[PDB]
Amino acid sequence: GSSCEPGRTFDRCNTCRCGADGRSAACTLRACP
Amino acid sequence: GSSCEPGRTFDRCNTCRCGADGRSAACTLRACP
Repeated sequence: GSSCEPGRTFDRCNTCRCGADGRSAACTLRACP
Repeated sequence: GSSCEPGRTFDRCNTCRCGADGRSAACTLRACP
């Protein structure tokens, strides 16, 4: 599972693959450093 | 479709604050660095 530290801000830097429908189909989710 | 080009990879970045339960967050779009 996934969790975050209550109250705290965080930034995500994600890379997605676009589906046939012109919406994301697959994404690599990463914390931003 | 018109959000992304089918089969292309693209970057998507977010800024979040984590909810009290540590299992949820309120996020918005930001420019990727």
